Amino acid sequence: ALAAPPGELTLALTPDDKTLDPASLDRALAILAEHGILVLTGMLRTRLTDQLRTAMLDDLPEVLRQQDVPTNFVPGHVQQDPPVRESLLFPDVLLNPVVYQITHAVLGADARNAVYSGNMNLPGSHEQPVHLDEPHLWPGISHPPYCLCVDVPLIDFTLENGSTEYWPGSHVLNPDECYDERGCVLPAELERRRAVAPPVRFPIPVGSVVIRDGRLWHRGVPNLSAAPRPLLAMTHYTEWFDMPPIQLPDTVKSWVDGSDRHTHAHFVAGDVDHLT
Ligand SMILES: O=C(O)CCC(=O)C(=O)O
Ligand code: NI
Repeated sequence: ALAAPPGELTLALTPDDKTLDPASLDRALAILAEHGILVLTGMLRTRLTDQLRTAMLDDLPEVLRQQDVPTNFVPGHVQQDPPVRESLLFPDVLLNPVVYQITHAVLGADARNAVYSGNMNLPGSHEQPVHLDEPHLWPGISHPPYCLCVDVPLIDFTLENGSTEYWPGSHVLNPDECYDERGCVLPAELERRRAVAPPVRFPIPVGSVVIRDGRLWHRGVPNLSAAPRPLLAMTHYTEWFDMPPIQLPDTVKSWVDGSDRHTHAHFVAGDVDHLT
């Protein structure tokens, strides 16, 4: 069992950091290319993560009383969008300068955030199948990344409370017939890969940001704690990948639209209802 994020996957920052120096950026990109997952510690202030955590835990009962509770593959892995109220939309979360420095370098200047969602891992949750969140664009072809998932733990993630299992280096694998229509990896392909490069699982302190290739094999695992484990999820895509826009209140248009940190957004005159 690991006690901390492995050194080879990790870059240590403070929330004051606005940009990586050239050497740090080179290393961030080398890690994303080789391993397909990068852990940035010390990115977000406690004041932001506290507010987002409280809001998602406060919203969980409304999510659980819906007619169809939207669940990811297996019981206890709940899809939950964080609020898009103006008071809970933070530039350092939506438009993080370090995150976009990395995504611009990997995916290009016109890369755009097209997801503002989240994952509530409930006490007694089941084991998700190993999957990729975004597919390879053609079967049996090696191609560069077109998307980067940006994961924001809203509490300390532990081995106990369902820190995500990640398969380092799996993002470049695209063998024939190995992914089903749900993006699940065939068990035979998992066992082949496990012999060459086994999965890792590690604690991630709140205030960290995980950047990973959208094609990285991973799985939610059981939350064996007494408390729901909230994750806030964003995904940066090349400009040419079709995605529906994020609905945002036109009250944040002033700072979201016209940034060189692009968001695929539709600005709405009223309130936006994130749960329905
Ligand atoms: O919340 C997690 O740790 C994993 C969830 C997941 O990977 C998914 O639902 O696609
Ligand atoms: Ni997933």
